[PDB]
Amino acid sequence: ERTWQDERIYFIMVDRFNNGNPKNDYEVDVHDPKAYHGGDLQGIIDKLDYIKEMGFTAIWLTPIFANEKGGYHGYWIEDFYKVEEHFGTLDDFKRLVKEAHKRDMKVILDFVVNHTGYNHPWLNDPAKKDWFHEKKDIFNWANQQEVENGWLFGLPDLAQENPEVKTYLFDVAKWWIQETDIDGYRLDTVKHVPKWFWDEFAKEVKSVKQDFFLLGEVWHDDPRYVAEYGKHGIDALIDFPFYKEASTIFSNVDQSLEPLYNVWKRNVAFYERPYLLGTFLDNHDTVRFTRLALQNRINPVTRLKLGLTYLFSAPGIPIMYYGTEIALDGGEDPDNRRLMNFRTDKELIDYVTKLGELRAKLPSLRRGDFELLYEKDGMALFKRTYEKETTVIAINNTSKTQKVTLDGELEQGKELRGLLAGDLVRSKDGKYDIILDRETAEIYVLAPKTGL
Ligand SMILES: [Ca+2]
Ligand SMILES: [Ca+2]
Ligand SMILES: [Ca+2]
Ligand SMILES: [Ca+2]
Repeated sequence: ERTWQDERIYFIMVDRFNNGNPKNDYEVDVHDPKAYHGGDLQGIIDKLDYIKEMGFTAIWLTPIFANEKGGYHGYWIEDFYKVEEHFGTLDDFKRLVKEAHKRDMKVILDFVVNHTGYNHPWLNDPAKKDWFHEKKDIFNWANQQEVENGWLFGLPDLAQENPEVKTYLFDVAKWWIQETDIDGYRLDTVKHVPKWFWDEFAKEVKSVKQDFFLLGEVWHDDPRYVAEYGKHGIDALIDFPFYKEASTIFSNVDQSLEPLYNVWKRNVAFYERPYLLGTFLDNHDTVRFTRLALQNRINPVTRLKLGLTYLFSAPGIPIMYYGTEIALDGGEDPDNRRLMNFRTDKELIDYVTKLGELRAKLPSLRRGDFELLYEKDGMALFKRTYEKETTVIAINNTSKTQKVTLDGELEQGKELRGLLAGDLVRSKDGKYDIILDRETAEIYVLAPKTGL
């Protein structure tokens, strides 16, 4: 039976994904990178089969709550109880969950507790002036109390210390769960809100749906700092240490994959739940991974194949940003948030589809241990075992044909059947001679010998 370790997440910025209703396009302007561009909830419903067909088992939507002007991303909330008018109606959103659930797919909403939009009405309500912390910037980022109390980017910082604010937040969190049947929240700006609040928050949402899933965003590349949050009722965290390594390493050839395995060992070290760490190559707050490839003047398609191979075969919960499967280019926000294009070449859509199939099929990729057998200068071999399954992930991130002989690391007299590109490596005298041509990848299941 299904666990969050088994999940593959397709991540969507609602506005930037699929304009499925042309009639809710209010002052949409696709030529202003800070306006609404037209994507909506109808948009997403129409693309459920496309998403599911790729092997994705869950969708994370950027926030859907009514936002003030310029809130095309959803993070400057104006009304916690209202669906953003450009996206749809509440009904449209209930139908979306229904449509995902029909497809066996889970729905995660982005959910914000830290702050309101800049022009939220409460800012004017005299009864609510103690709803907000004193307006101050964050200066010492090493002062965690300052980080929790400051107004990030000048965003009205909610005061969770006030029981009225806390209650309001729990009541909205519980409400969307009881009203729409979502499966989880991706928690924005986790690090700007105090830990004691997450414990209570955690208690409050799971009191309403027992398996309610929480994926927290703690923006930091120190797993020691990120891992603490996991101790406060948050089931999974976004793995920025993974991202920082994966992004850099897979965007150019002849770079060692070894740092990624140390991110693993450190995840085992520091987190209670090392498999429930959301892994990615990019997201809506980062430069597009394709732009890192373009910067290094190297073909982004071949970069993406290697990266996504590792993403889909390593521990954690893969989170592919909409667009990755078309080599969508994009610099810094907002330029990383381009309209999805559905009429491009399908090479990476089919490659991703194979990957998600293999991660579905091969419970060693969702649940197995994770061993580094070999790493030189980008040529890497990993091994993963689960019950009677043993899998071997080979990624040649080097500019040369590589041959690596395994000799005791696998049980002798079998063969490795390459399930990603059709390779075959037969034990010959205990040894497996793994040969990969430059910048290719393979995923092998270890299996009984065959022949003519
Ligand atoms: Ca629309
Ligand atoms: Ca609005
Ligand atoms: Ca705060
Ligand atoms: Ca080495």
